[PDB]
Amino acid sequence: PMPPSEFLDKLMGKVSGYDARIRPNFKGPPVNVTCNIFINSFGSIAETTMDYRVNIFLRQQWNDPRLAYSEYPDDSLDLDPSMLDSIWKPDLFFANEKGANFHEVTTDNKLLRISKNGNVLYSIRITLVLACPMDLKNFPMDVQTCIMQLESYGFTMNDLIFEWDEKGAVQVADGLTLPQFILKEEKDLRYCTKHYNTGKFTCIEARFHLERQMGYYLIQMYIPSLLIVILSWVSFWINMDAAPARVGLGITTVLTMTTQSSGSRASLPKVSYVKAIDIWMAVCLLFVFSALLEYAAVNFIARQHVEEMRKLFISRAKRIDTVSRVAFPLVFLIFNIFYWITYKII
Amino acid sequence: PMPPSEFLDKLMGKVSGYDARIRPNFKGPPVNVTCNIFINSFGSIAETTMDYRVNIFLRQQWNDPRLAYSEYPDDSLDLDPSMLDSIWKPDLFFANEKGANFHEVTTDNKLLRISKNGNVLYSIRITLVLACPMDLKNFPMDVQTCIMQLESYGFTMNDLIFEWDEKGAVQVADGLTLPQFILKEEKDLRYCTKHYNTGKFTCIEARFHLERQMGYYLIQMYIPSLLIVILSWVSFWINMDAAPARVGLGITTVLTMTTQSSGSRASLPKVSYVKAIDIWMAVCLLFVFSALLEYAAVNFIARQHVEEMRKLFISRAKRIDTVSRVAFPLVFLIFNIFYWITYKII
Amino acid sequence: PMPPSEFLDKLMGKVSGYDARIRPNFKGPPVNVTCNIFINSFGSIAETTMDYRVNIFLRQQWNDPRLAYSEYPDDSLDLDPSMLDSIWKPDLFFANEKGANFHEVTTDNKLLRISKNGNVLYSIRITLVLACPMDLKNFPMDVQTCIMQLESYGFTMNDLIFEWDEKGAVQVADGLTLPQFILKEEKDLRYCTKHYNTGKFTCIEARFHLERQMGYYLIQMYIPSLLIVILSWVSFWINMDAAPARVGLGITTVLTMTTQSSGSRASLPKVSYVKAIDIWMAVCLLFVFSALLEYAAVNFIARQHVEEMRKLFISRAKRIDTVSRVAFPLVFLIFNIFYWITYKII
Amino acid sequence: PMPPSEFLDKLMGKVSGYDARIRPNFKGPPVNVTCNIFINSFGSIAETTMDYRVNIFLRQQWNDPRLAYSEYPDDSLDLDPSMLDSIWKPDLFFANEKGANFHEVTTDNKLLRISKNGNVLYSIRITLVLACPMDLKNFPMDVQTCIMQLESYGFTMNDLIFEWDEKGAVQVADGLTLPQFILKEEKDLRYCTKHYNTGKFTCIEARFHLERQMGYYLIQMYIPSLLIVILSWVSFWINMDAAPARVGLGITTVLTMTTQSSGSRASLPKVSYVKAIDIWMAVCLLFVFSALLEYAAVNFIARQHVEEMRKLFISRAKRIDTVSRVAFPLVFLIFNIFYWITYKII
Amino acid sequence: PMPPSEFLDKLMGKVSGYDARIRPNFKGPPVNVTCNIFINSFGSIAETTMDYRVNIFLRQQWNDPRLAYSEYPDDSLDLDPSMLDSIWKPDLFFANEKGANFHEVTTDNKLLRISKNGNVLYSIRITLVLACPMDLKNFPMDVQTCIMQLESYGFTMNDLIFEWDEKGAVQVADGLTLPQFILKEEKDLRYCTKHYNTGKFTCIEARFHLERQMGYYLIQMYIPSLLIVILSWVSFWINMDAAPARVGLGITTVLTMTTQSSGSRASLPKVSYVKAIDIWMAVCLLFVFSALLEYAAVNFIARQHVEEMRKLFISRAKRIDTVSRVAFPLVFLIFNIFYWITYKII
Ligand SMILES: *[C@@H]1O[C@H](CO)[C@@H](O[C@@H]2O[C@H](CO)[C@@H](O[C@@H]3O[C@H](CO)[C@@H](O)[C@H](O)[C@@H]3O)[C@H](O)[C@H]2NC(C)=O)[C@H](O)[C@H]1NC(C)=O
Ligand SMILES: *[C@@H]1O[C@H](CO)[C@@H](O[C@@H]2O[C@H](CO)[C@@H](O[C@@H]3O[C@H](CO)[C@@H](O)[C@H](O)[C@@H]3O)[C@H](O)[C@H]2NC(C)=O)[C@H](O)[C@H]1NC(C)=O
Ligand SMILES: *[C@@H]1O[C@H](CO)[C@@H](O[C@@H]2O[C@H](CO)[C@@H](O[C@@H]3O[C@H](CO)[C@@H](O)[C@H](O)[C@@H]3O)[C@H](O)[C@H]2NC(C)=O)[C@H](O)[C@H]1NC(C)=O
Ligand SMILES: *[C@@H]1O[C@H](CO)[C@@H](O[C@@H]2O[C@H](CO)[C@@H](O[C@@H]3O[C@H](CO)[C@@H](O)[C@H](O)[C@@H]3O)[C@H](O)[C@H]2NC(C)=O)[C@H](O)[C@H]1NC(C)=O
Ligand SMILES: *[C@@H]1O[C@H](CO)[C@@H](O[C@@H]2O[C@H](CO)[C@@H](O[C@@H]3O[C@H](CO)[C@@H](O)[C@H](O)[C@@H]3O)[C@H](O)[C@H]2NC(C)=O)[C@H](O)[C@H]1NC(C)=O
Repeated sequence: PMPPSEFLDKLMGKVSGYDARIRPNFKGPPVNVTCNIFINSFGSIAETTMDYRVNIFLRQQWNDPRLAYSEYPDDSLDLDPSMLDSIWKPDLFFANEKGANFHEVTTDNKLLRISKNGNVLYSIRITLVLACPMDLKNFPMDVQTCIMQLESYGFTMNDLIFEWDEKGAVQVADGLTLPQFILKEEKDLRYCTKHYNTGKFTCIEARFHLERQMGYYLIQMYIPSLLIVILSWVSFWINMDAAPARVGLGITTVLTMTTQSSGSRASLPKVSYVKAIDIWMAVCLLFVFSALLEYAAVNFIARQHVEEMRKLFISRAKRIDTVSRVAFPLVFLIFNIFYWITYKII
Repeated sequence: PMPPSEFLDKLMGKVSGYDARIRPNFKGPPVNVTCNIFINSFGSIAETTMDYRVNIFLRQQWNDPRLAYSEYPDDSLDLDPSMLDSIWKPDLFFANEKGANFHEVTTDNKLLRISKNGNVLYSIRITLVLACPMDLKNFPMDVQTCIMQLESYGFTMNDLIFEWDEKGAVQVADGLTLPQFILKEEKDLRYCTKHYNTGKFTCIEARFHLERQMGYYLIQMYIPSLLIVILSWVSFWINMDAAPARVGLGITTVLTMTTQSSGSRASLPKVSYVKAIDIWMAVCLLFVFSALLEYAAVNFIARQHVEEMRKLFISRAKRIDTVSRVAFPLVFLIFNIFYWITYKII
Repeated sequence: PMPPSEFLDKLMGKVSGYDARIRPNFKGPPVNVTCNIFINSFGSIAETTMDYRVNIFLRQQWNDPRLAYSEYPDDSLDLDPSMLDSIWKPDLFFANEKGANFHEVTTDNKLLRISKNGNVLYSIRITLVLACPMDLKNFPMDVQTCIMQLESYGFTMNDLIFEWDEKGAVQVADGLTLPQFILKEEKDLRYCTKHYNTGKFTCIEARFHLERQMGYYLIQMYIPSLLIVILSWVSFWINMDAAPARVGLGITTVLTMTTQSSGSRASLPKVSYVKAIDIWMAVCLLFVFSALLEYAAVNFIARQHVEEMRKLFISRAKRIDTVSRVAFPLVFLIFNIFYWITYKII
Repeated sequence: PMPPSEFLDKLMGKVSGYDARIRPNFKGPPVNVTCNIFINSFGSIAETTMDYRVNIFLRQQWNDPRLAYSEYPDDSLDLDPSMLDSIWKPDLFFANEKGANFHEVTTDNKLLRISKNGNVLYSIRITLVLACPMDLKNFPMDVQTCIMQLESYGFTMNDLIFEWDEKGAVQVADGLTLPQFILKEEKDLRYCTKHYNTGKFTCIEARFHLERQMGYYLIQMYIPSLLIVILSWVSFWINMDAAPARVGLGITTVLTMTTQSSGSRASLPKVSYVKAIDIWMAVCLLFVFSALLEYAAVNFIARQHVEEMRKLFISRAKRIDTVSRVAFPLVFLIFNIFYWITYKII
Repeated sequence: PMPPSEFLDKLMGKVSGYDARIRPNFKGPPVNVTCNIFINSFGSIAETTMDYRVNIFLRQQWNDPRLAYSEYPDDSLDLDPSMLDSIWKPDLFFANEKGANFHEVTTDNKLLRISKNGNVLYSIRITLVLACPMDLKNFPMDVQTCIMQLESYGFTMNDLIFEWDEKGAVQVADGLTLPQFILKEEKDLRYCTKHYNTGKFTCIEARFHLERQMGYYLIQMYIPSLLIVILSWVSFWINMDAAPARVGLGITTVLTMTTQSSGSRASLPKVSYVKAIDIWMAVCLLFVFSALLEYAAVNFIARQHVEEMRKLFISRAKRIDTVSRVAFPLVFLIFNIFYWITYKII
């Protein structure tokens, strides 16, 4: 018989009247495109720009009655992408592209196959840099929902309807891990149908839930801030009433708590609200600032001067150095109970 | 009847004499293009480069009498962007482009429709990186007006006239938020008509007012600078006349006020003038520098030595340590009144 | 006779029926493409992005019976890449591209030659930025296996089969060195055959083992952390019972151990687990934190006060200053034995 | 009559013999192209790369006798840039391009008009990243002359001659300001005619003088270096002969003078010579290093020990503490006179 | 006579049989291409990536007997680059491209001219980012030889032979200076002929010797490290036996020697070996670490306690403070002799 590209040239080129500019089912029902993606790569989830780079295989399936061949014996006629500008294709785009490209190495990475009843599979490889707003109210313990939405640009709802398929509409690669987050297996598949003054346009989207990994900030942020709070508690044991060394232990633990507070937001967006790492690095700034403020209470009370009055202010200098020695591991530990149970209920 | 692209091929291609190089209403009135944009994304407003990245849907509407079909029954003939190089289009550009691109993922993201009387809607998706000059005289409390202006390049005022439409000429996406600024709902829509030695060229523009979010600099810049000013006031309570510890408390609070002053302009343009964060981080540098300068007044007066003269310089060492203990929370708090009321009237 | 391009124009163009869209051995056995690469450049192995940039010469060899010329006297007809869009080529791609490009300087850097029996060599120059997951559990002493895999996109296993050849399927350039790693000469050449809902697709890959160079982190990370642990041991010799100087030697060696701990992960991914440089910079943080905690045991015991009791607490102040003077070079050196022998067995 | 593009198609296309490959005035005088630019944007003047990004409207005017229409009634036939590859255009380039691009948003931003005698105006919008060598001998007080030069590539002096016009050959936009520099209104317009082994080629250029804004480095560099020099002068008033506090005031003001010296060249090229900020941050490093060296003269002389000899070394400890208290605001202020008057004569 | 492009159209297009796919001197001697470059710009020599960006005019000269016109009166027929895809051109590439581009501003920056005997000059402007391995064993005093090599891709030695010409095969622009290096005038011009399993391919290259400028690291690295070594020598004059101030002068000069050591490799590749700035910043780390280790010898010997024994340990506390006061400017200055004479012989 005929070779299939030449068999398909008479199905398209100038003898069958196939016009690649005019959609199937024209002057009738709209085209029902059913979509599913395959995430090869995921990640580089920046928060300064609030975006993430995904790498998908975008599969699209629609029906074209004009491509319904009826006397070739096989079931799937493929097509190399040189003659892929000769069929109708849906004008899908992404509402939050922020730059995206195809992949054109050794061949344009595209796929086409045409079934006997005109079912057209069409798979392209796309790298997207998708925008998602970061809600950083509880910053190391937040579940980010970053989405991607697939709209139509030139055709309204009575021309082209996007759907997800029901056979697992978002697949994910086999060992797809992330350095900072983990990807949850529940992916919401819902509609996002838009409206403009141009009209209404179809839209489908897929939410991706991105639970963080708390195990990094529990090494850089929370534990070296925990040691400086213990370091200020050395000053209650130093020289048993007062010293010039307790000043320098009260100065320095405020410095590398302030510098570490400024280093807790080194590569973050400049959000207006106050977040979970901002109410840990500022309350523990208060425990190391009150330790030198504790010494200013000792060095002013104990340096005051009958024969009875000598032992009355040193006894007010030991009680301030044996209550504050135990009350600071009481106020700090009850904050430690209040901080993490609040961010487990949330 | 005819399919619409084939119906439009005889309206354009070589049988109707439609030349895509020659504007409508030729040798007559100029073409009245009416424009409106739709901001999908906004932000990444850098100040080192003084620019911002917007993502718009640029809609244009003009009238073409040559496209006035009169016997097709519908009201809107669309066109896929393959045959969009076959009509006349206005040569709109942006006077402050600084790099811009189209969006060509899965289809060139363009729109066309032609009404019965020749009204042509034309919508393209553009990512712009628009230049705006930053007036940073009062830096965390400024209202930036960053603009975008839409000129004509090859055609003068007697050939092509840009207008905004009256039905909401700048729309904004639904939940369009910003990390650092907030976008005000009042957008000025005015003319910017240019003049060269080539002639005069039409221009329309849209001002965008960008009020900041003070809630970030009120966490990193103003509060850790507030604590160091309190930290120098510890030195008035330390050892009740003088100490070697009051030197190290007078040295160190100048260091991490100077280092924090140099860190208050880490990612800013190198402007010549003096700004609001520069008159807070330098006046509070003076409160922590005068505290060690207060100790140089104590340690020189009190270390001077009849039997009357012993109690005359210690009484000049307590008065300097009980006036300065209260006058510094008087001079600093009256600066705190003077600083923020000045930047609320402005 | 004929010039070879004109001799090949009648072998391809419209007189021989050679269709560049239809694979050889059609309706028969699949095409057996045999591949081998030549690594010109290698490196820029980033860990923030977890990728690496390679520069290869991708050679492909398949058989085309339609190109079997039989009366030209030579053995290898080449072809400049202008008429290289006129033959069939396999649609090889890389499953972890993350951006890649050709090289088109002074000529498209491509090669073609056609043997007498239709054997087609095809060599192109590609720059790849290949993704590989970093397993950083033992960070300066890990052997990274970063791969690259060569799939087919549009053709299944019954259409196109990739193979490596047996004559050294991965060559490497002559003096190809790396700044941070070294490349091992054993390269695994195995199959990675994929499966989708589209079907199954061929895949071959090549593992690259990248042993690090420990000699850099043995200069910046481990030795300046070794000196601060020695620096805290000065405090056992300072003023022979206690001093205000031993406080400042116990404060400061915790600071530049904490700051150096935060600088041990300056340009690394934010992984959740705990790595080899994280259990060196935190255990040696404990040796410099226990030195000031040793002084808090001295300054509280020795400052307590019959005539017998005066020499009983100073003898408990020398024993704590002659056991701890030797036990800390015992506990630290047995950790030094335990740390490096663990990472030589692994 | 005829529409003008169709009137110009018979002036160019295959009936008039107009060849777009062969210059006007051929086998005669060379083509006299007269140029003028319009700077829309200017800036991002980096010094690490030693370049600057300009955005110009490059206007070119030459004479083509083959385009001299003689029976159309108007005076200026324009042309949309689709048929702009059909006329002769000069092969102007920039000798210091370092990357440059056109602007192709919504239309290729080009202009053409043809007068009745064949005068051809041609305006394109270009973004350039032009290289200029930075002479940083006196770094905050230098006048940089960064140039741009417009050569011919394929045609020698007997084929194509570039000129500036006399009606303001370099215009500048209306409110074109800069963050770091200011642009002087005097722009030199001179020749730069090149010579190779290929021959000699025409060249015109325009110098741009870029005076800096001293008001930034007078806030970050010179004033916080001025305060540390005052901070070392506290040590002459501290404890009136000697102290352990004067050591820590002599140590620390060398540290944050050295760290501030290393931060005075954070984002600069690594030039070999010594610049104006390098002889301020090193001489003021000597005033804070001699202050601790002053204490080493006090603490060695005054700690030496008949009944006459007790008051003879303390009188050599007050004279060294009342000469050096006044001589350092004498040597530093005469350096302050010598530093700025030297950089006002230059 | 004929216009030259039309005179050259009959020399190339379909009447002379000139095939642009088939090299000159076919079935005979190979094509002898003679090359020479002209370096316009040079620099941005990064060491993290180990590459450098050059901007060349690549001239190529070969002989084509098919272009030997014999009845046109002139000597050099040029050609605008529109019809430059119509001649044979050599497939030169660079073996270490790492990304490169042409320059296509206002015209494709290309040149062609054809002499009467068929000599073809061909000059293109290229920006290269060429890879070179950095040998940083003696880092501020090394002579880097960074190369560039010009290979053939599709043609072997019996088809196409590259040569340098003898009339100055590498020219350099007039005032081509560098910020960090200087370019030596001796440039080696030698062969680099490659061999693969494809065959052997021609190659020519040009070594560029890049001597550094020592005058930058002699300001940031060596002199502020020289002052800290002098700063530790203050401690021998402080309080004449021992002090708590000599501890803080022995602590701090180890800190900002360690921090300055970590800042001596801020923007360098992470090489395994030990370099010249690594044996200066570590030996001078030993002079400031032995100064506090000198105090631990004083404070333990001098604090030991008959009537004879009182003056026997203070005399062992002055001898350790008058030998070490002079021996450290003896051991450091003999290292200063040993360090720089070693790196002048090399
Ligand atoms: C593409 O998908 C759309 C929506 O899934 C399909 O439209 C639906 O088509 C059915 C079949 O005719 C319609 O059912 C009809 O409903 C009318 C009452 O409205 C009833 O009188 C008829 O007997 C029949 O049951 C259905 O209303 C319609 N829905 C919408 C929202 O338009 C469309 O047919 C699909 N196209 C193709 C080619 O499969
Ligand atoms: C495009 O917009 C321009 C400006 O909006 C329109 O130009 C205006 O056209 C009107 C209609 O002819 C002109 O009014 C006339 O004014 C003259 C006096 O100048 C009067 O004698 C006539 O009876 C008539 O009322 C108006 O002057 C003119 N304005 C300008 C600035 O040119 C133009 O018509 C629009 N084009 C289309 C196709 O709608
Ligand atoms: C491309 O490579 C594939 C796999 O290497 C080749 O397929 C193999 O072809 C041989 C030759 O016919 C097959 O052997 C046959 O096996 C059947 C039993 O299945 C036996 O009855 C026959 O007598 C014969 O020995 C072999 O099964 C087949 N293997 C597979 C997996 O398909 C193919 O021939 C190669 N194509 C070319 C053009 O070289
Ligand atoms: C393009 O510009 C060049 C230079 O501005 C023009 O060349 C100049 O043309 C004039 C007019 O013929 C020449 O003057 C002649 O000088 C000779 C002596 O050399 C004298 O005998 C004649 O009577 C006449 O005055 C002039 O020398 C020549 N200059 C150069 C450097 O070539 C050229 O004409 C311009 N082309 C056009 C089309 O305007
Ligand atoms: C391109 O350059 C190559 C090498 O420079 C030229 O090849 C050389 O051509 C000469 C001229 O025929 C050869 O000399 C001959 O040597 C044989 C012995 O081998 C001798 O019997 C002859 O009498 C004659 O002297 C020379 O061997 C040959 N060298 C190589 C390496 O092939 C070639 O001719 C040049 N092509 C053109 C068009 O100039």
